[PDB]
Amino acid sequence: VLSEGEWQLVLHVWAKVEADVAGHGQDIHIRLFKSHPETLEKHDRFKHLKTEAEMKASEDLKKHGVTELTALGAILKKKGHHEAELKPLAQSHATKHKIPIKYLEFESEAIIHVLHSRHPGDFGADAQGAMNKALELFRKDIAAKYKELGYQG
Ligand code: HEM
Ligand SMILES: [Fe+2]
Repeated sequence: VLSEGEWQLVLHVWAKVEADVAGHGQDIHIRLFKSHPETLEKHDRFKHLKTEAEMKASEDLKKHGVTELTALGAILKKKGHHEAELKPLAQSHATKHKIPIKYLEFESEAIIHVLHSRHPGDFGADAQGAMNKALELFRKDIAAKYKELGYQG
């Protein structure tokens, strides 16, 4: 369980994300797609963007990142009481997009790296530790939802 203070650290750096959701989403995908090229294949519809500049210039990829980040933020704000919006997410990612939990750990690494690069003064050790906890709680719970629908994560 996260303590109240850890949820507050998570939501404090999240307010900084919400200052530029589109830019954060672009930077998280570029980082994810550079670190773990297998993960850009899964995003088959962006599979052909070759450079960071092309990635930034994609309004489609830009909107996609805002959609994912908006969904994650709504989850984080529930501070763990998030079953209701995990269910539709798990169903689409399990049965449609086919995303293993290790891809989710890859994306969490990219989130933590982008949040650190962009807001170090608002994202130090206690905060990164609280965000790692939040995202692993998200991974744990959705892994469970995966199983409930069949097919492992
Ligand atoms: C914080 C974790 C994530 C959240 C909250 C997020 C959420 C979303 C949402 C809300 C959508 C739009 C509706 C959908 O089709 O169900 C979406 C689509 C998608 N997501 Fe995720 N996602 C996450 C991580 C990932 C990861 C790790 C991958 C693959 C490495 C991924 C791949 C996809 C793909 C391929 C689609 C469809 C994109 C298309 O429309 O071109 N998702 N995701
Ligand atoms: Fe994505």
